[PDB]
Parts: sequence; C-alpha cells; structure tokens
Amino acid sequence: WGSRKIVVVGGVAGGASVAARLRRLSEEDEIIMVERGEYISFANCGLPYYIGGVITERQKLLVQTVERMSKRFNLDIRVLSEVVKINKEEKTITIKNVTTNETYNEAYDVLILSPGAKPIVPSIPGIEEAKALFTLRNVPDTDRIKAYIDEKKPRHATVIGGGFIGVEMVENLRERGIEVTLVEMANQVMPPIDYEMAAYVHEHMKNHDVELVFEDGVDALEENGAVVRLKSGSVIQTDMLILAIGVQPESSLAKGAGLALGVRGTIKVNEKFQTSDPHIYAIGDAIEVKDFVTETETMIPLAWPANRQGRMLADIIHGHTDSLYKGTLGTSVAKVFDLTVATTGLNEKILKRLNIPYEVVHVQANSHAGYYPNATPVLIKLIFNKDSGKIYGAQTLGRDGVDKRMDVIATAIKANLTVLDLPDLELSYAPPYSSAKDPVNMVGYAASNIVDGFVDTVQWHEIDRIVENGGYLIDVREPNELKQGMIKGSINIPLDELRDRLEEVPVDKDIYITCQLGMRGYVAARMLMEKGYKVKNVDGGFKLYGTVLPERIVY
Amino acid sequence: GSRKIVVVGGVAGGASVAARLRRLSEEDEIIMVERGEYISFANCGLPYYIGGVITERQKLLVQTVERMSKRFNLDIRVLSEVVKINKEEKTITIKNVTTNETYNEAYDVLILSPGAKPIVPSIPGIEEAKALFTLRNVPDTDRIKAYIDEKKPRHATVIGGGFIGVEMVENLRERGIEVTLVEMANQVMPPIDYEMAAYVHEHMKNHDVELVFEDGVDALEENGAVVRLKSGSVIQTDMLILAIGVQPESSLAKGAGLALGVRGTIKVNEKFQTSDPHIYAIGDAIEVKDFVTETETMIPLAWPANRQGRMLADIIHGHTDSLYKGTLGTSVAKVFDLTVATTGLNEKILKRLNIPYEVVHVQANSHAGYYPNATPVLIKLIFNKDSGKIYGAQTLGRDGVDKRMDVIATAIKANLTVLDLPDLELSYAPPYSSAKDPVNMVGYAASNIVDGFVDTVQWHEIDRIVENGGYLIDVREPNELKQGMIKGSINIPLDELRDRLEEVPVDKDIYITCQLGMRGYVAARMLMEKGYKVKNVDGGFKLYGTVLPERIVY
Ligand SMILES: Cc1cc2nc3c(=O)[nH]c(=O)nc-3n(C[C@H](O)[C@H](O)[C@H](O)COP(=O)(O)OP(=O)(O)OC[C@H]3O[C@@H](n4cnc5c(N)ncnc54)[C@H](O)[C@@H]3O)c2cc1C
Ligand SMILES: Cc1cc2nc3c(=O)[nH]c(=O)nc-3n(C[C@H](O)[C@H](O)[C@H](O)COP(=O)(O)OP(=O)(O)OC[C@H]3O[C@@H](n4cnc5c(N)ncnc54)[C@H](O)[C@@H]3O)c2cc1C
Ligand SMILES: CC(C)(COP(=O)(O)OP(=O)(O)OC[C@H]1O[C@@H](n2cnc3c(N)ncnc32)[C@H](O)[C@@H]1OP(=O)(O)O)[C@@H](O)C(=O)NCCC(=O)NCCS
Ligand SMILES: CC(C)(COP(=O)(O)OP(=O)(O)OC[C@H]1O[C@@H](n2cnc3c(N)ncnc32)[C@H](O)[C@@H]1OP(=O)(O)O)[C@@H](O)C(=O)NCCC(=O)NCCS
Repeated sequence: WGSRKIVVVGGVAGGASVAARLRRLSEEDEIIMVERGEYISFANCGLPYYIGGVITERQKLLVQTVERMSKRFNLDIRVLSEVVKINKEEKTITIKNVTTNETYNEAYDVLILSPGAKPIVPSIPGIEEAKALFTLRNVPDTDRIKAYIDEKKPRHATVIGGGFIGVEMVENLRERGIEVTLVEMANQVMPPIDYEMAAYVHEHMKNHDVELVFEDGVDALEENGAVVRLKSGSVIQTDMLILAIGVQPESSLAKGAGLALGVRGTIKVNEKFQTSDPHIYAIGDAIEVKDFVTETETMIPLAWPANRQGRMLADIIHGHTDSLYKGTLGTSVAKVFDLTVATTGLNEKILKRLNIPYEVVHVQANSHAGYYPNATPVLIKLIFNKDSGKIYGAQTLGRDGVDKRMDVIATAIKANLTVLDLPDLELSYAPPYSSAKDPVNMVGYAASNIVDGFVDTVQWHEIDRIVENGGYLIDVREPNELKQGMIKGSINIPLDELRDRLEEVPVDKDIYITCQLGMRGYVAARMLMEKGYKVKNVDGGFKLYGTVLPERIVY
Repeated sequence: GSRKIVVVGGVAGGASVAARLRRLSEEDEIIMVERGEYISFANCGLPYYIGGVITERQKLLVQTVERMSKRFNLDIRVLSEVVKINKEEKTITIKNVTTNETYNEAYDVLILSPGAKPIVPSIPGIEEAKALFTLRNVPDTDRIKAYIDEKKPRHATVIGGGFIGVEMVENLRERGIEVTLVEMANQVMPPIDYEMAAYVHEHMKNHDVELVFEDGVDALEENGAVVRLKSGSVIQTDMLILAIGVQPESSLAKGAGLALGVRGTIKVNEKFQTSDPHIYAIGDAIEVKDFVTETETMIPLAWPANRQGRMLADIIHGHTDSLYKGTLGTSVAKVFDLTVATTGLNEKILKRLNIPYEVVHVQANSHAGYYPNATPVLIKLIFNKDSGKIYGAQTLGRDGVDKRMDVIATAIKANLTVLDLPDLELSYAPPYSSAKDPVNMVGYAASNIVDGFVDTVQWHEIDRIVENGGYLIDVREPNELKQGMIKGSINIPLDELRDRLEEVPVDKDIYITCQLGMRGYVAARMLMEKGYKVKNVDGGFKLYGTVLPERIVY
C-alpha cells in the first residue's frame, strides 16, 4: 500500500473509530482528525447520567483524551478546529482555529466526514427569551444544564419530546429530586415501540410521579420560559426546559460541496461509504443507511452503527472490501427507572406505512425459572411474516433479562433466522439465568404456531369490535382472576373445566378465547380446534388488554 | 385417526413430549408412567433448596399430578416402574412400587425418557458410609436436608467438581458448612479449560472452599467420617456428596435388545427413533451428536431434553419434521459471585480429536466503564484459523455473562463465523453494553488472527519461548506493574514505543504483552508495519498471572 494523507472531520463515535483502525492498518499514513469542540471521544450516551449525578466524575465522560490518543495512534488531532468548507476539486478543506481565529487550507487524499447530527430546535414563540431552556448534545451543554440545576435550584422541569433520550432525561431529573412533566405530540413515549408496549412504560413512569402530557405541544413559551403554553390551551409552570425532539444530520459541509444528499438531508453514500465524490467518505448519524430488514433508505442515529461504520470504513479504505455494511437493524435500549425497554427492526407503525403484511405475538415469560428467587416478567413482542417466518422486528420490556433477550433476537435477525429457528436456539440454562425453554424460545414457539397454522389469533385492538359483531368470547381464567377485571362480553369457563363443559360452547358462533397471559387461551384454542370448532386466541390475553385499554375494563 | 402413546418418565423429556402431544391431538390416549412420587419436579433447583435459597419446598414441584392430568387429559401414573419392554407383543410390564405387583400395558407408540442415574464408584467402605449422599430427585434432597438438620454437620466433602458438584459446594458453604472439594482432575468444571478454571479456583478459595486436585478417595473409614485420599491426606468430615457424573438409564432399551451408543446410551436416529420403529427415546438417556463436529456423545442437560420432547411430539403428530441437529452443549453455573458458561467444544476435546484451532481471550466490561458498576466479562473463543468456524466458547465474570454466552451460542447454531461476530448489532446504552459489545470485541480479536493482522502465543507457551531466544516487551504503563510481570519482560509502555523503536532488536522474534491483551495487539500492529516479526501474548499478564501465579516475577 502507498501511504496517503487522510483527514477526518469530527472526533467522536465515527471519527475516532475510523482514525484508530486506520493507524492500526498503516504506520505511514498521515492521519488528521479535526474537531470543533474541545473534546474527542466523549461519552455522548453518558451525558444524561452525569446530569442526574449517577455518573459522579465528569472526567469519566472522556473515553480518550487528545494527549493520550494522539500519542498512542500518532494522530494529528486538532480540537477547537472547525471545518468551514470543503473544496472538493482542489482536494482541500478550510479549517478555522476557534481559539486564535486563524484560518487555513488543508490538503487531503482521502476526506472522511463524521460530523454527526444536531438537535432540532423548534420555532416556538418565546424560545429566544427562554432563559432556562436547554438542548443536550455535547459536554458544554451538559456543564450548562448541571450548573443551572446546582446554582438555580429548579423544583420543576419540563421535557419536550419523549424519545429514548427525552425519557432518560426525565429519569435523571427525577433522580436529582426535580419534579418532571413530559410533553409529547404523539400518543405515546418512545416512537420506536408500538402503542400497547408504550402503555407499560407509561405506567412505570407515572409510578415514579412523572406527569405525562400526550397529543399536545408547546404553543408558546411565556414569562421567559417560566410559563409553557400548550397547543391545547393548558399551561405548565416550570423552572427549566429540556428540548429532546430529535436530531437532524449535519450535512451543511456536504450541501456546500455539492455532494448528493439522501433522505431527510442525510449525506448519501454507496455500499463503501463513498459520497458522490470519489475521495470523500461519510459515516455516522449524518448518513443515509438502509434498514437491515427491508433495505429501505432511512436515518438511524445510534452509536453501535457509527462505531461499526468507522471501523469498517478503515478496512474499506485499505481495499479490504470482502465485508460491506449490511444496513442498520436499529437495535436500541433504554433504562426507564426500574424498567428496561428494548427494540430492534421495525414496529407495526412502520410496517403499515410500508404496506407489508405481518403478524404479531405478545409473550410474557419469566426472566428465569419461577422456583428460583427474584424471577421477573419479560414481555416480548415479535413481529413476523406469516408465510416465510421472516422476522420484521421485536420489542421487549421488563425489570431484568431484557437486554439479553433483545440481543439474542437481534442476533437471530442479522443471522437471517426465521421465527421457526427461535425455538431451536440452545441458550444458557441454570435456575438463576433462564428456564428450560428461554423466553426467546417461548416467543419463537408462539410465532411458529401461527406460521404453522396451529392457532389463529386476534389483537387487543380487535376484540371489542368482534364481540360487538357477535363474537363469542370465552374467558378461560379461574373465576377469582376475574376480579382483576375482564373484557366486555366475556363468558367464564376455566381452562381446566372446559373439556368437561364443551356442551356450553356454541357450535353456531365464532369462538374467541382469552386468558390472563395468552398461554392458557392458546391451550384452550388447540383443544377446541381439535374438537372441530372455529376458534381464535386473544394475543396477550387480559393482562395486555387491561394495560392498553384500562378504561374499557369490565369489573 | 387415533393412537395409544405410552411415555416412560414423567419429568423433563416425558412431560414435555406428553403436553405437546395433547395439544396436537385430542383423540390419542396418552399414558405417562413415572416410578417416583412426583412429575415435573425442578431437578435443577435441588441444590438451592438444600442451600436455603429456595426456601419453599413446594416451589420444587412445577406441575402437580392432578392438575396436569386434568389440563391435558393425561393418564399419569406415579409410583409405577416400567420393568420390561415387550417389543414383540408391543406391551410393557409395569410394577406398582408400593405393592410390588405388576401388570401389562399395550402401546401403539412407546417413548422412553428415563434420564440418567448417579455414578457410584467402588470405594472401600462406601457401604458403611452413613452420611454419603447422591443427588437426583426430591427424596434424595429431603434426605440430605434431614441429615443436615438432625446431625448439624460442621464439614462436608464433595467428590467431583463438575457444574453440579460446584453448585453443592456453594449451597453447603452458604449454610455455614465447611467444604472440601475432591477432584480427580487438575481443575474443577471439565467443560471449561484449565486457564479459565484458574479464575473459578481463586474465587472458590476466596470463599473458603478447600480445593483438592489430582486426588481421589481410596477408602472411607469410621463410617464415612474419615476420608482416606490417594495422596495420603486424610479428611475428617460429617457428610459426603457424590457428584462424579451420571450414566444413562438405558436398562429398558438394553433389556429389549435396542441398539446402544456411547457410554451405554440409547442409540437413536435424527427423529429420536430407536432400532425399533415403534419405540422412541429422548433426554439424558440418548446418544446425541455434538452440533459442532457431529461426534457421537452424551450431554445430559435440560434445554436439550425439553427441546427433544417438543420436537418429538411434532414428529409424531405435528407438521413437517424438523430434525435434531445435535446438542451444542450450552451450559452455565452460578459459582458464588461468579457466573461460568460454556458452549461447543473446549481445547481438551479439540486436541483429543486432533482438530487444528486457535483461541483468543478477551476481557471486556459488562457495560461501558464510564457508567457505575461495570464488571469484567472474560470471553474465550475457540475457532478455525482458515474458515473462522467457531468450535466453542467459554465465559466468566460477575454479571452480563449469560447474555454474552447466549449471543455466541445463537451465532454458532446460526452457522456464523468469528468474522460475523463484529457485525452483530446488539443493545447499547450505558447500563447494558458498549459501542462495541464484548461479543463484537472477541469477534474482532479472532478476526484479526483469521485475516493475518496479528499472530499470537498462549499463556502456556510464553515461558518456553523466552527461555529459547524470544524477546518479550511489556507495553503496560509502569503503574500497572503492581501485580508483577512475566519472567524476562522488558517494559516499554505502548505510548512510548513508537519513539523508542531503536530499543527493539530487529533480528529477533518479538513478543508483546499488556495487561488484558488489547494494547499488546496495538503494539504488535505497529511493530509489524515497521517490519518486525512479532506475536501478541493472548490475554496479557492478567490471564498469565491468574493461571501461573507461582511463575510471576516482581
Ligand atoms: C444525550 C445523548 C444520549 C445518547 N445515548 C445513546 C445511547 O444510549 N445509545 C446509542 O446507541 N446512541 C446514543 N446517542 C447517539 C450517539 O451519541 C450517536 O449515534 C453517535 O455519537 C454518532 O456518532 P457520530 O460520529 O456520527 O457523531 P458525533 O458523535 O456527534 O460526532 C460528531 C462530531 O463532529 C463534530 N463536527 C461537526 N461538524 C464539524 C465541523 N464542521 N468541523 C469540525 N467538527 C465538526 C461535532 O462537534 C461532533 O463532536 C446519544 C446521543 C445523545 C445526544
Ligand atoms: C441436581 C441437578 C441439577 C441440575 N441442574 C441442571 C441445570 O442447571 N441445567 C441443566 O440444563 N440441567 C441440569 N440438570 C440435568 C437435568 O435435570 C436433566 O438433563 C433433565 O432432567 C433430563 O431430562 P430426562 O427426562 O431425560 O430425565 P429426568 O428429568 O431425570 O426424568 C426421568 C424420569 O424418569 C423416571 N424413570 C426412569 N426409569 C423409569 C422406569 N423404568 N419406570 C418409570 N419411571 C422411570 C425417573 O424416575 C425420572 O423421574 C441437573 C440435574 C441434577 C440432578
Ligand atoms: C413444564 C413441562 C411439563 C412442559 O409442559 P408445557 O405444557 O409444554 O409447558 P411450557 O410452558 O413448556 O409450554 C408452553 C406452551 O404454551 C405456548 N405459550 C406460552 N406462552 C404463550 C402465550 N403468551 N401465547 C400463546 N402461546 C403461549 C408455547 O408456545 C408452548 O406451546 P407449544 O409447545 O404447543 O408451542 C415440562 O417442561 C417440565 O416438566 N418442566 C420442568 C422439569 C424440567 O425441565 N426439569 C429439568 C431439570 S430443571
Ligand atoms: C474508543 C474509540 C476511539 C475506539 O478506538 P479503538 O482503538 O478502536 O478502541 P476499541 O476498544 O474499540 O478497540 C477495538 C480493537 O481492540 C482489539 N481488542 C480489544 N480487546 C482485545 C484483547 N483483549 N486482545 C486483543 N485485541 C483486543 C479489537 O480486536 C479491536 O481491534 P481492531 O479494531 O484492530 O480489530 C471510539 O469507540 C470512541 O471514541 N468511543 C466513544 C465515543 C462514542 O462511541 N460515542 C457514542 C455515544 S456513546
């Protein structure tokens, strides 16, 4: 290999990952990493936790220091240096030293853009004058929010936007003893998950005394941000505001160089991360990726992809192209007080948008064997193709064992496994860790029963209309469980008696079954089908139904 | 259409096949025959009940006879021992355990899931050993707990240091009983390798277990209270637990002239069929092929027994037969504050089969270190250097160990190679992982070997190498030298190395060590690009010093 001058724009997840591997591939290359801020490789993900006082040491947020990293990898690292323009036909960039105000041009043979994505700042009347309004991207943002809390002693905070990071901000503010209201324009927190899964999250947040405001938005900020006027007309009195309404790719250098853009103003790249200019590559939050499941062009600003992309790009630049980026799966996770919430692939909302036929299943199963202490429920939703078993996505929540189940399913998906394969994953079983069939196996079995046609099912959002239309709903729980409530129109025949009471099941009506979790409902469905009844199980049973439609519960 | 299916054994395999069979057919007559008082008991929880961790005896019974027979319309017969298969008449003979009276029962299809029984060695004095116990079922468990209550033993001896022996060690220790573990091998836990066991041994010693290796019991004296060891050492003890393995319960099959396999297992085809077309067999009792090399073996674990049962029910009354592709051998045990997990094959087995492999040891944190309470996860990955085929993996640490093993075991069964592991997009936020998960990290390290970016040596090679002309550079920061170094090491910290290149001999083979191995790899990359012949010491000083603590130099 012939040595070259490689310039990297941005010094965090994408930029630092590519620079480090680039050095490992060549001692001779000149590697320059240009970063507008003071810090390289900061823990962007750690910022909410430093604000919450969970991370107590500011310096812990520095994953690599400029000194250590430039020495270890012989990198010419230039912090407080802003790339102001790309000159692509000249093959130079224009850099401004922020401290000294000197500007200069820097020649490159290869240019790498990893400038990330900036917070979306809405044009809300009063926002300019809102003294205690904050966005969160970098370390200085973090210092500012923390200084304000430490010095001004806010008693109430408002969080605008209920995405994964909005939610983490909600938690960390509460942790500091600040009362919190969360404002969301959607009808749920956390866009990546579906409505009925969000319903559990909402419960857990409200149990920690978070006020949740849905289908509302900030119409105006009044009294210097101390007064929040909602679109609806309602008002929130507050001592500070955190804006977390999402991010937009930092593609201005690209636009300025006349480089091709992708969806939502991302920098467009080919399979090798190359932009429309042969000498300029781009990675990280700023680029368009294909989603792994459908290969649809999208933007998914996550750290694993940024790091994977930077690491792969280094190999690619050196001609090691046997492996190219397979797209982003969208595996993500958040701590929500006592809960873990995870997602991978696509939700129902995206799939409907894309006109893709799917089925879903909701299976609750214990984090580990129930005879062993401190087992806790893990709820897995699995979304899949009825004919092929192709997995479109999964969502999981629970107090423990959630990251594990998501990681297994995420692995299965990238390995091109179908729901029919999930029951055959030989996982680690001893009493503290799992059960003889892991929750992953279990969700695999439930989905396989649909694929194989052993059971037909209906959703929480279908059952009421079905009962109105003459559906005959049999609740197979024990009579005592009905005190928790029931679905309207239900008739109770406990599972264990059903075989002795088949004469009570009409042979002239379409039969619908619910239990508590769906498992006993499924057993009943199997029995009745075999007896030649047409029957469907209510997926997730009453437990799920009552969580998402509590106002419809009959007592 | 209809069939009379008779199932022998009412626990993991038997109850699994029986429950799925019913869900498939309401028409079949299904009989489940069990010699003990209980079905579906938690075999796995028994040590934890003995340890007072599972406080409630009743929790050990997963389903009752009456509830299960009702729910799935099953003819469940406890305290009934099948004594004979009559394959020509398609009948079995059943003996009432309480009365000793027998009767015959006809079958269309017979399913054997009889499990495995404890290996009981021929120890002089074992017949008089009042307080010697094996552990299989609930009566065994009640007897052990009763002995502990009535005699209040001060000290217990555990013979056999497999996953189960070790569980019993913990559970007895946590009761305040002193414990000596006696092991024929030079390590606890046969499924893991020696250098991995070294971490386990340290942890057990820190919890006051006496560990006795490469020793056995020559005699039991004073009614089991005096343990005569082969080394000459004598243990005074108040009870003994025998946990030296299990052997398949294949006497029914053997007695009916069915083909047998390795270790006396019931031999079966890919659909669990024995040499008789109307008798099937599953669970600990059967021979399986290991998933990785397809070698005939016996792997007595619950996930397999449960899976085989569900799959067999599908073979009989389900749709398109899925065939059993063998047992991977994924297992895990709690060892005090440690989790220890394994999957696939270890070095010892690979060496026995003469299969060429490489290994990597990567210690990475359970989650990002900038977030509180991150703890090390050590992953050993064993693989083929040419194809990148994964042969096996082992992992240990305090937290996040079961997760990493499950991802790797998923990857193996999905036929991924080490080259694919860096591309597994897993769940990352500060409490849960890092931007590159420990699994990605071990993939990268292994991929660098497969692709020739680094060459490496092992903990068990470096001393010999140094004795025979190798030049060893320790690239740790001087501060990290607190726990010592490998003999013959010369310290040039990584961050100084590039400036001090003149100090590196160009005509010698260079060996590099760090603490965990990462910075040693970085140094090796640098030196390779500068034209030196160099290898990294896999696992660095931390691994070396753990397994060879007596060789550490200060
Ligand atoms: C509060 C917060 C929490 C998060 N938590 C998680 C999480 O838990 N899990 C997860 O997967 N992801 C998380 N993310 C997202 C994650 O940080 C990003 O996906 C990742 O950092 C993307 O890397 P990148 O290199 O594309 O951009 P960045 O990491 O943002 O790096 C881009 C850098 O380029 C610099 N730059 C931009 N333009 C110029 C220029 N013209 N000249 C010089 N320098 C420039 C910027 O200053 C910036 O430092 C979180 C993000 C935030 C803000
Ligand atoms: C203490 C202990 C802890 C364990 N922990 C774990 C663990 O953590 N993880 C794991 O994966 N595995 C563990 N195992 C192993 C696990 O229990 C077995 O792999 C699993 O139970 C095998 O299922 P099986 O149906 O083949 O046998 P079993 O579950 O043993 O069922 C066989 C049953 O058949 C009955 N039977 C045998 N012969 C006859 C006959 N002639 N007539 C009538 N009945 C008969 C027996 O009484 C027995 O009840 C553990 C085992 C023990 C003993
Ligand atoms: C429990 C035991 C009797 C098996 O019985 P089982 O009825 O298959 O019980 P499981 O919970 O395993 O099966 C759950 C069934 O409900 C289904 N199910 C579970 N949750 C569901 C849900 N929410 N919605 C729809 N279906 C669901 C599964 O798909 C599965 O059905 P399938 O096999 O027909 O697909 C047996 O495994 C046993 O004895 N276990 C403990 C003993 C043991 O394993 N010992 C070894 C030492 S630990
Ligand atoms: C740290 C950072 C600079 C990456 O630098 P890096 O030098 O690649 O460091 P990593 O720890 O990722 O190193 C991985 C390398 O070490 C190797 N390695 C790790 N442990 C090893 C071991 N025990 N033995 C041998 N090799 C080992 C891997 O094989 C891999 O090598 P390769 O990439 O050459 O194949 C970058 O990830 C970063 O800046 N992160 C923080 C920013 C961020 O991610 N932000 C998003 C918000 S959280």
